[PDB]
Amino acid sequence: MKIAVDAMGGDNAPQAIVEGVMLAKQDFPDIEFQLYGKEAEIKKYITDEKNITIIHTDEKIASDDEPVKAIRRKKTASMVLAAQAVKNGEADAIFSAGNTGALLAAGLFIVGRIKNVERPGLMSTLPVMGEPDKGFDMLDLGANADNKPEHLVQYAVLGSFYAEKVRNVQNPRVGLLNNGTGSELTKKAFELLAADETINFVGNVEARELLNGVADVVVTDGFTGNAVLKSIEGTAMNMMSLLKTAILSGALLLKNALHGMKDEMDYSKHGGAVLFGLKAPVIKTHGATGPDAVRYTIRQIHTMLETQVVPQLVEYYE
Amino acid sequence: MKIAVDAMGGDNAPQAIVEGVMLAKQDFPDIEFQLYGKEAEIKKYITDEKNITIIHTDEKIAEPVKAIRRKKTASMVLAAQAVKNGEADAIFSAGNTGALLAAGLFIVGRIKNVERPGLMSTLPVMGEPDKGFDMLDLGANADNKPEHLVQYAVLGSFYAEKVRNVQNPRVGLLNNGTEETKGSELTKKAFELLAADETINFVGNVEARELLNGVADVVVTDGFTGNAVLKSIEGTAMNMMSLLKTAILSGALLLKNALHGMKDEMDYSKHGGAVLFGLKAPVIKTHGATGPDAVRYTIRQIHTMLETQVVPQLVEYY
Repeated sequence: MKIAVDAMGGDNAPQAIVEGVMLAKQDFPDIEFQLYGKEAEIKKYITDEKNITIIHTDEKIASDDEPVKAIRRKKTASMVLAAQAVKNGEADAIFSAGNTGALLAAGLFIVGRIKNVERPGLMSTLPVMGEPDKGFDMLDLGANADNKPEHLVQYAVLGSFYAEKVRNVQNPRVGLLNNGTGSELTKKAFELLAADETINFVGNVEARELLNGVADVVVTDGFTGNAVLKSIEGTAMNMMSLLKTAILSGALLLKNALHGMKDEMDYSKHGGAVLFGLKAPVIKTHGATGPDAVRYTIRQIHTMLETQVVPQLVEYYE
Repeated sequence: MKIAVDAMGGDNAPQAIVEGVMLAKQDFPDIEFQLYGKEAEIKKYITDEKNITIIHTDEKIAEPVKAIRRKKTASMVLAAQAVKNGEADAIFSAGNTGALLAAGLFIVGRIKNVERPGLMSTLPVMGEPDKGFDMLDLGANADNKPEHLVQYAVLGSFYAEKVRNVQNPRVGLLNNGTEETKGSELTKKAFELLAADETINFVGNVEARELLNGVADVVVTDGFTGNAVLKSIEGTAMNMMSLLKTAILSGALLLKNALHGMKDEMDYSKHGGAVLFGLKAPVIKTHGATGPDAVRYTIRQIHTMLETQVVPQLVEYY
């Protein structure tokens, strides 16, 4: 087991990335990590050198170079090197808390997509209210800005594989995000999904209930998925802000309420966003990650590697 | 000024609808109301008979379009028909959204040269109870063209400027990022069209995470995305509220004040119902769970639309 790590991506990188690896080393004593970045800045945070190699580079993907030209031209950016390592068979998986668009490009043009999957999907395990050991997979969360009916069908297939093999959800319920109990897209996707007996399709799901466990896998196009996810996050943060302001004004019940709301909404506990439908595990850790979300990303990677979920996808399609 | 009222639509109808009209008659003693529905039910809640006509029918809408061209006697259709016939200036209903959408489109009719009417609501801005932002389409349509979003920007600007007194209203395009480039096929072309239109204060791309924070006065989107965004916001807000409600019911006062303040920030029906906008007369959808308050705010909104002549100014424009 070997993981290539973009050490330079993230608001708190390289510190948060390295420290998150330090913690994950304790979870997983035999994983070897390759840390791609400027070694001087990385070394400052290394606490134990075992199963660590540093690959030095002074290049990193900028805020903001355009993603496909940066991937094709900045050949030594830390993220590019990490992805190339995976492509080469030098590593088994890559994660970055860096720019999402760049990682998508690296995923498409360096890691490669599984043949017969035209459009990989950005997928996260999201919150089920009251259920800390449950979640639901939703995709596409933003790999694509346009989708066709056939993409959403393969999202159901991809999402089900992950929910079942990685999260142990047997015969997972697949719902289609729609505008009632739809568009030309969702109309056609519904018909294809209802016709496939190998998918446990549960019909249309409503955005109002997404956080209440209506399906194990929710399928949508990348534009709607992006807008829904960020709508959920923006509303949650705005509700939490209201509490913070009252707290910053008996106060203990209110601090506990805020803490509990943060916990319910803390879905990076389940890992990062999988760029799923690619030839190896590639994860987008959220950009404001500290060490914990890095550590949860590595746990998710460990599970994907140990369950061989990507190689099974490959033999399924390829 | 005559308003046609669907007395039968809504959870709490007709109690809540007539109680709403009773209050509105005190705000506006010279508006005449026609209350469509069965009179034995309607009369029970009349508390002053001045300026109230009842049009009896025992039929009410339980398929939208089919049930509209068929049930010529249903309370909603009669009310919608009356404004068509020129017997009433405006119509509202707390009944089914689809049927009111059908009734608005097919009976009231669209302003000529507006392609698709857009469902529009003034939505919250955090910390600012005298401010809002108009968003459309929130679900009249499940598919849209780039040119429809240009119209939505104009319609929204007229409403924000003439009805809500917002000068030179900022128009934002809901998009998947801030860059011009950046977007689905629909939003790439809409961005270009909106930036060329000299009628509008186009402010560029707005992101869904920040919608509640006053980033624009008018936010423009397709009906599928707008429905998903709106319902995502509501579903998230209600879930946060449930977390507080469970804490309360288990310093308890600081919690119920927090819950109450949260409900107040999200209580956007105080600005009126959802406008079926781009139609030939004011037609508004009052929320299904309405009491007398949201009916009364609906009446105030139509009073303002009529007084400001917003529909006439949109005909002129087109």
